[PDB]
Amino acid sequence: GSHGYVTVKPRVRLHFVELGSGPAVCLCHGFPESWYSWRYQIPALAQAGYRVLAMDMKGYGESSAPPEIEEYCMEVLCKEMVTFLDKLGLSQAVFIGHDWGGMLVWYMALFYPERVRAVASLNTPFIPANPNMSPLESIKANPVFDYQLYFQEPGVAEAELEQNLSRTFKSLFRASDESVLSMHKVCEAGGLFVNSPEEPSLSRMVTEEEIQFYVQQFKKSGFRGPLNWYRNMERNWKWACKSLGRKILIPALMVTAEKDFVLVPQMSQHMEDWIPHLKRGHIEDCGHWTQMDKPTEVNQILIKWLDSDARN
Amino acid sequence: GSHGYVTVKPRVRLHFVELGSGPAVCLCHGFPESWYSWRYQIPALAQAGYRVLAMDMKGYGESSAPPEIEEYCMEVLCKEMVTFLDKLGLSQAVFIGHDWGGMLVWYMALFYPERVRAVASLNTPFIPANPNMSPLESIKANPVFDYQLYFQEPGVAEAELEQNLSRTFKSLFRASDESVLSMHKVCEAGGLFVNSPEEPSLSRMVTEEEIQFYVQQFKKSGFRGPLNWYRNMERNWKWACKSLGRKILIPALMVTAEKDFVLVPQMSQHMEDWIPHLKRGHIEDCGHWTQMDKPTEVNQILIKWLDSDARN
Ligand SMILES: CNc1nc(C)nc(N2CCC(C(=O)NCc3ccccc3C(F)(F)F)CC2)n1
Ligand SMILES: CNc1nc(C)nc(N2CCC(C(=O)NCc3ccccc3C(F)(F)F)CC2)n1
Repeated sequence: GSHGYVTVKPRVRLHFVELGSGPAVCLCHGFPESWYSWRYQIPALAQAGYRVLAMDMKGYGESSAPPEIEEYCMEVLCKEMVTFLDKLGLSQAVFIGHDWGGMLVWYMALFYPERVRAVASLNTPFIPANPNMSPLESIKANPVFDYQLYFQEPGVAEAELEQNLSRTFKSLFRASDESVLSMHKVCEAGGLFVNSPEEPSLSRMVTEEEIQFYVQQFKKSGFRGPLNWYRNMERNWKWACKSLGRKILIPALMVTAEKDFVLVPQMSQHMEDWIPHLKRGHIEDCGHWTQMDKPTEVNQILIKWLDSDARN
Repeated sequence: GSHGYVTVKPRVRLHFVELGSGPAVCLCHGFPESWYSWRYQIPALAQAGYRVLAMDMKGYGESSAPPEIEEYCMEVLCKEMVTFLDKLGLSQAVFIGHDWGGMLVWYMALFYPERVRAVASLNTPFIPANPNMSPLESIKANPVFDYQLYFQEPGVAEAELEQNLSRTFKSLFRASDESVLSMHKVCEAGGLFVNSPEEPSLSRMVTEEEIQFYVQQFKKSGFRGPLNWYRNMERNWKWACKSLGRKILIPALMVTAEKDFVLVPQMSQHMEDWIPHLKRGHIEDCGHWTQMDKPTEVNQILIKWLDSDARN
C-alpha cells in the first residue's frame, strides 16, 4: 500500500492507504477502528480491479484529530470527504462504509449523489431522520442505543478506553459467541468494562500482532476525536431533516450481519422505501466486526456487487 | 493534489503528488528539480483522463536522501521504482521523464518493459551504452558534457549550489535567450556561478513565488543526493552494457527542444535503430527547462501521444 495524505482544511489532513488501479473505491471504517479494519478487503478489491482508498477517518490514526466536538458533526465530515475527492482530482468514487463509516456513506449518497458513483454499507442501515422526534427521544424508544448516552459526557469514555489499550481492543474485537460485553447494560453500569475481564483472552478473529497495531494507532490521539462522532446528535438530526423525503437513486448495497446484536438486520427492513433499487447481502454467523469476522464473505459480496449493480 | 508516500526499503521512502483518475502516469523530474517542475502538466494530464503520479525522485524534496553515492546508481533507482509500482498495486504505468528522469525512464523501459505501459522522454535521448568506451572517454569525446566532471568530487558542487539557494535557482531556471551560464566552460572555470551575476534577474519563465518553492524544497536536504546521480558513471555503464543490442518495443515518445544547448535534438538522431516505432515531438524556441519553458506545447504533445500511440 501507499500512504496518502490530503489537506482538506489548513488544520485538517486526512490519511489513507492506497492500493490498486481502476475505479476509485473509498473505504470508511467505524468506531473505534482504523484503515486497518479493511486489511482483508484492500488486497482483494485491488486484485478484483479497483483502486482502493482505505481511510483513517477524521479523529483516527494518521488523520487530524482536533479536540472540538463540532469538528465531527456529519455535515462537516461529509463536506471534508467531498473536498478529499476534489484534492485527488476525482469526479466520483464508490463509497463503502461500516458502522459510523456506514452512516457517513449514506449521507454522502444522500447529499452528494453527483460525487458518489455507488454506495455500500456493512451493518449500518439508512433510516431517514424523524423531524418530530429529538435524537434523545429516539434513544428513549430504543434501549439498544442507550450505551451512546454513556459516550456523551466528554472525558468519561475517553478515560476508560485509554486506561488499558490492549484490554480495550481485546474486549471489543470479538465474535458474537465470544462476547464479554453487554451493550444494553452499559449506561446503567457506568462503563463498558466495569463487569468484563481484567485480562481478556484473545478472540479467534484476531492475532496479538493485530491488536497491537490498533493499540499503537490509538496511542497517538486516544479516543476524544473518535468519541466526538457521538456528540453531535442534535446537529446531525437538524442537517439530516433538510433532506426529508428524498430518495437515493444511485446503485446501493446494504449488507446485514446475523449476529450484530446492536445493528440488527431488522433495522434495515424499510430501506427500500427510500432506496427503491437497493441490493442486499447477508452474512450468517457474523457479529458487529464484519470485515474481520467474515472477510471471505465480505469480499465475495462486495466484488459481486461492484462488478454488477455498481457499474453503469 | 494528494501527497503520497511509498516505502520501497526500510530507510527509503519515495514521495509523490497524485491527481486524477484513469491509466497511471508516473512523471520523473530532472536535476536539480522537483515534482513541482511538472506543475503545468499535472492538472492538464488529469483533466485529459489520467491518474498522475508526480515524483520527488530519490534525493529530492520529501523523498529519502541518503548520503551514500551507490544509493543513486541507475540500477538501484530503477529497482526502487519497480518496488514503487509493487507497493501501489500497479501492474504497469506510463513513465514520462525529463533530464536525469528521462535517462531513468529509458532504463525502466529497457530493463522492465513488462512494468512500463509506455515511455516518453523530454530532451534526454536514448543512446545505448558503448562497452568499448569508458564513461570518462565518452566525455573526452564530448566537450558538451564536461560540466559533469565538476560534479564528480563530493562536497564541491554541493557547497556552491547551497551557498545561496535563490541565486542558484534564478541562475539555472532561465529561457535560452536569458542564459547567464556557460555549461561548456564550467570545469575550466571551477564552478557554475563564478562568472555569472551575484544577483540574477528573474526569468520570464518563473515568478518569485515559484523560485521560493524550490528554495524551500532544497533547504531540507541540499544537493548531495541530487549530485550523487552523477557519481555512478562506471556502475551505470556496467549495468547498461548488460542490455547490449536489445530493442525497446513498447510505445515510445522522444521530445526534443530546439534551444537545449546541452541535450541537443541531434543527439537523438539514431534512436530509431533501437526503438523502431519511436514517435517524436519537437518544441521550437524551447530551452532545457522544457515543462516550464513551453508548458502548453508539452501538454499538447503528451496528451496527443497518450491518447493515441501509448494506448493498445
Ligand atoms: C443516528 N443514530 C444511529 N442509528 C443507527 C441505526 N446507527 C448508528 N450508528 C452510529 C454509532 C455506531 C456505534 O455505536 N458503533 C460502535 C459499536 C457498535 C456495535 C457494537 C459495539 C460498538 C462499540 F461501541 F462497542 F464500539 C453504530 C452505527 N447511529
Ligand atoms: C549517460 N550520460 C548521459 N547522456 C545523455 C545524453 N544525457 C545524460 N543526462 C544526465 C545528466 C543531465 C544533466 O546534466 N542535467 C543538468 C543540466 C542539463 C542541461 C543544462 C544544464 C543542466 C544543469 F546542470 F545546469 F542543471 C542531462 C541528461 N547523461
